[PDB]
Amino acid sequence: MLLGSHVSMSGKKMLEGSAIEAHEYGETTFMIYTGAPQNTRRKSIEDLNITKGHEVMEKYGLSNIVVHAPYIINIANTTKPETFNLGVDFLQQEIERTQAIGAKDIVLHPGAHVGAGVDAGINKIIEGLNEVLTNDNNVRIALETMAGKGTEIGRSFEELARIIDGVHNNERLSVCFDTCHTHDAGYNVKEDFDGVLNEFDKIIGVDRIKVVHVNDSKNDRGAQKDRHENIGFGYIGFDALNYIVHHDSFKDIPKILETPYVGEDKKNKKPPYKLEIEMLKQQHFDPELKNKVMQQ
Ligand SMILES: [Fe+3]
Ligand SMILES: [Fe+3]
Ligand SMILES: [Zn+2]
Repeated sequence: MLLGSHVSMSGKKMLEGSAIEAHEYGETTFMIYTGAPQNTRRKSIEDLNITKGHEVMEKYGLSNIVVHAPYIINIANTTKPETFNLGVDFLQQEIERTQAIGAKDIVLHPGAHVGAGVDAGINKIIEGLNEVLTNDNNVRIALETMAGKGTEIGRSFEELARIIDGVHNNERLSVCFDTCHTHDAGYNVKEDFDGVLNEFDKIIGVDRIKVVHVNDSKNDRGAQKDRHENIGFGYIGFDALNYIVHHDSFKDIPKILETPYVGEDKKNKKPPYKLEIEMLKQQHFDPELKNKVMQQ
């Protein structure tokens, strides 16, 4: 079972710390940002501490790890050229970092059209990806399914297919399927997950899903709000998320929790991943999970 979470990529230990943390939570894979998720500031490849990170991954049975690009990348931005240019430059550097880390995919939010409209934004993403994937290398960009909050592009499989169709080196594209995002966009992942996969197979191809993000939602189907919830405590629920986690279509695809920390206040937030993974491995919902996460 290839199941883990977002983990830290910080401090002196960098990737070694990621691997230690993933093992702490009983993971077999994990996802990192290559630095702060909120910016493009990054340490040198040497300071990512990759050789030691790989040694700890080998010791603890961690494989198939994932990189996520910072959430501030917006290569759909048609009216702020410094933002577009920074996104292109950053992603070229991220591909080099990711090759060194040994992840197959960089998860990328396609972007936000910020009032220029979907057509202009998709054309801009295509332009940016054509700049980024010009260089040869096998790391893929995994376009994330998005909730459709604000001016996000990627709320439908059709929007993702338009980007894939426009990019020249489109073999270097994959998809990251996020259960919260697809639910919030309106896909019936709770009660018709196989129907959602069949729609995905028609439009894109399920073989292109190279990362799965496993998140419940604080909102009902179609709400377009993108507020993650702990596994089984939201509007998708345990049975549906457990079904997705164990689904044969995803057997050799890393599954990554991005669920919220639990705490009595923001100074006491604790990670839920260890207990969520235990629950998913047992295939039995634990109503006490939030109470127990706070007690860790
Ligand atoms: Fe994301
Ligand atoms: Fe996600
Ligand atoms: Zn989200």
